[PDB]
Amino acid sequence: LELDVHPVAGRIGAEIRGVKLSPDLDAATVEAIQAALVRHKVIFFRGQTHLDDQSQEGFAKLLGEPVTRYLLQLDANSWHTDVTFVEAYPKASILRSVVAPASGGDTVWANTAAAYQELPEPLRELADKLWAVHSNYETEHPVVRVHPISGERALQLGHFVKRIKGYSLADSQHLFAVLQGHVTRLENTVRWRWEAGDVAIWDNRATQHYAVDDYGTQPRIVRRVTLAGEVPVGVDGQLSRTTR
Amino acid sequence: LELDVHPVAGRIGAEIRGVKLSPDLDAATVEAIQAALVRHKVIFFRGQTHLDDQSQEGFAKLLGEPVAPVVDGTRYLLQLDRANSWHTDVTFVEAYPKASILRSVVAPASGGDTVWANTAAAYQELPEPLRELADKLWAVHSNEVYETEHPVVRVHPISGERALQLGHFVKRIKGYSLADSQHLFAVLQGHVTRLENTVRWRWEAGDVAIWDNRATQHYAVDDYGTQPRIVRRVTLAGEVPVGVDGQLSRTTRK
Amino acid sequence: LELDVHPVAGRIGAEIRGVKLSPDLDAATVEAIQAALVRHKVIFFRGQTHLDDQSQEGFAKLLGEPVAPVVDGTRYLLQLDRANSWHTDVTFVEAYPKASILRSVVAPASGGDTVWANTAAAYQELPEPLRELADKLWAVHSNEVYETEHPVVRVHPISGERALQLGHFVKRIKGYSLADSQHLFAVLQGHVTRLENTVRWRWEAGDVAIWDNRATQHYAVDDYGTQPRIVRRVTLAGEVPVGVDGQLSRTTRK
Amino acid sequence: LELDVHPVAGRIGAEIRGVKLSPDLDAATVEAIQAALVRHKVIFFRGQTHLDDQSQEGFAKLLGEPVRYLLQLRANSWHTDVTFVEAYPKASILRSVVAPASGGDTVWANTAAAYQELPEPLRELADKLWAVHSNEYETEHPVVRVHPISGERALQLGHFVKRIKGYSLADSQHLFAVLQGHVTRLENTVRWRWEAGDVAIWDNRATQHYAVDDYGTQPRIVRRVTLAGEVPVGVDGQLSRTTR
Repeated sequence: LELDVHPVAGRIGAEIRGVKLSPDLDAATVEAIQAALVRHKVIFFRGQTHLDDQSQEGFAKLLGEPVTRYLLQLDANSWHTDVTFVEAYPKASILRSVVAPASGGDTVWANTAAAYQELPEPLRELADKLWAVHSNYETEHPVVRVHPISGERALQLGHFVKRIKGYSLADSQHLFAVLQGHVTRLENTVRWRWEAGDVAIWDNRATQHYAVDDYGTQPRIVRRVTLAGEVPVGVDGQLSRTTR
Repeated sequence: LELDVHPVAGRIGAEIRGVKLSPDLDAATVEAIQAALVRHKVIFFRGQTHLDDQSQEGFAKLLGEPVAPVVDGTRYLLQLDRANSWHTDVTFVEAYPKASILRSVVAPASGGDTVWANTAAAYQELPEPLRELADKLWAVHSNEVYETEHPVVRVHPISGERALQLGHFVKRIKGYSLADSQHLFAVLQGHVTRLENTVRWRWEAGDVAIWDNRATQHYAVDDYGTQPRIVRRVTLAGEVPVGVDGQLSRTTRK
Repeated sequence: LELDVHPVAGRIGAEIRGVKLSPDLDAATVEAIQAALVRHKVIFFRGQTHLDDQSQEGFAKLLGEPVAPVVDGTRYLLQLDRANSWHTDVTFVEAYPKASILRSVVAPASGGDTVWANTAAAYQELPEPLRELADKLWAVHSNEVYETEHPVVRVHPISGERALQLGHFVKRIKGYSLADSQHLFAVLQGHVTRLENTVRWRWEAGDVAIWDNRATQHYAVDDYGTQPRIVRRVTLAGEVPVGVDGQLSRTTRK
Repeated sequence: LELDVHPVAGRIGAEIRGVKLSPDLDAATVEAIQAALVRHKVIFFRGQTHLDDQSQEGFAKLLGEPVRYLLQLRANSWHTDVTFVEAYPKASILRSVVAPASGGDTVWANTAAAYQELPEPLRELADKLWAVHSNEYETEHPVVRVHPISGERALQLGHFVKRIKGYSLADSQHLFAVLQGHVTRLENTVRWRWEAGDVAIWDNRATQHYAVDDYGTQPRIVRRVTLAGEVPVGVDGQLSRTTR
């Protein structure tokens, strides 16, 4: 099954046309959506005007287990992967624009698997050995996660990182600045300008995102379903572990 | 005259609809365009499929004086066929351009974007003591062989808005050690490129952008691989910058 | 009264010879020691082999009011037997110590040094616009619970010299993003620890140092492994810092 | 032969007593001086007031080949000597002729100890880095040199480094900042206060140094002989190479 997929930026993001999202999508459509999500890291559906609160939730249950029963309304300008201070953080979110500012209000995502790939090989080999502590709860995650479906390595960082384990504070900051800098390099990101009825889904195992705060008092209301994720595995097979 | 103007991001960038760019635009149109440009810092016109190389150049001349290997059949049009680094144009010279008019000829199907940053918004958001420090700094800008000394804060000649004048041609902040110069540059430049002070544009063939080089930096995203990307540009001559205390930039080397 | 004073480094530190420290020092001697301390920021007395726990404490009371597990047979003496990180003492509180008197009891045969930095010299060497910025900054100090807000520039209550108040208890500079706070800290702290503003002392048993905590930071070098190192300290109570515009530090969490 | 050696700081520097330096020192004394130099990285001889200019040079020829050879000497910046050339000096012999009454110190850092204290994943990365050194002559040196006598690995950095080969400018700055910051960590250094007639000898393969500029116009006069060094060898046995 080939969806009508239109890549947005060169290294991340794709709009999918010709699909009306709903709890009744057939199994091939869902699988092609999951494939497009792994490949493109964030995917977009425009004009989902029919998709009410109940129908977003039931569509979401097709893609994983949610963490109306699960639909949250949000009425975050710092780069982060979702809830990484816990051990088995979300694998994905499904996010629908309900009220969109006439100007401003964008969201940006970064492709943390492309960020990992572009490091020189000695620097990839360092990153493969690093562990960081993430805090709001404190959890230790490998800096490099091996994705459980695609096997792609991705950098696991963002603003919940409190420090890189086994380094002085100064060295931790330098190493984080280098690796996080590759994440948010413009070439690894896609920025989306929302219209009401847009839906984005991203793979939280291989992205970070950032909500641009440039819209002043213009109202902005989005509704989110989050899907439950797995314990990260590092390159040498070790798993993340909550410590506090 | 009120053009049909649609802001793109909340602090920079606006698309103008209903205007077919050409050498024959009337005075009110040209003046409303010049006003939108100062206000929004970079403006966009889509669907300019009629606008060829001669017509782009003639349109340009309505906005200022084009600056002199050019596209055949023109005197000022440059073709660009990579610049993924934030900068204001040609700031290693003293009176660097005030604007460019850039047309998309061939646009990658994915990738290829250009991002602009509002250096006036970036200056305004600094805490007061930091604005006061920025008001005093001078930097040396270089193409490395030209070196020019500009104030870090330029008072815009039309709007009087103050804007940070930094970007990749900055060689160092005059009067500081190297380490101090890098930290201070990193602070001020980081406000320029903060997402909130930027707009990103995804080009389609026939798009034209015009930006105020006195109050922006830009960056071309190199994420498109071997997909052909071809744009053509006319640059307009600008003035010698004036700093907050009235002093002027000055070239110091060749 | 002129003491036998011998500068150690160009910009900080002096050994004073011909003085046996004790609780019985006359007023002229004590006054000349206090002036030496203000002037040189840390002073050194070697060969104080007669100076035991009680007599260190009695000598200390001639300089100020010691601040309240102490060494047995004393009220205020603290034994240290590691802090290899630049700091001014106890700056997470409001009226932090003005001085410490530190005696070497057991000194490693190799390693074990202490280094002090002159934060008054560090302030004076900054370019004027940067001193003007520092004169306006405030920082939050924390023990990692007490949080206190101090001006970055303290006007010394005896000499009037301005000095940077920073070091490892700084949590952040008030009014700035985190990245900006980091850069600004790094610049100003970097002038503090520039080698030319420091003096390093290699201890022998019976050495005593006294330093002016209002105008220094210090760092104990941890290069001596398991060689025993034992020093004993009396700390003297300080005043509430006053900034350049006369405002006072203030505790904000206790 | 055991010389009378008194270590100065915990991890570098030793004063050697009871030796009058001259061109006539015997083979056992020379060899025990060479061994002390390798072990402690910089060594000091005080009270060498007999030692004039010709005598300094003749003493130096016992340690290696000078590059007729005494230079009279501001360099307040951390560096290893002449690293912009391929076979930079292995050592210098420096005598204080006039010494400021206060100020005028020199500091040395042990780049072998600085390498060893890095966490193992970071040593493994440093083992793979090359840097370009320039007198703006440009030479490419491994960031880690294997010492040709002791086999100790040492960081080869300092102010002559223009960039770390293969990295963007930002990454090069960060990685240099981490590795050079270990070099200049106080624990890895020794600061010497000079008296007229003091002689220092340092192993320029495993140190950097810095002349403190805190003495104003007090006259300071030092005289130096420099000894020829070998082409550096990296951990995988590759040799440095001049490129410009």
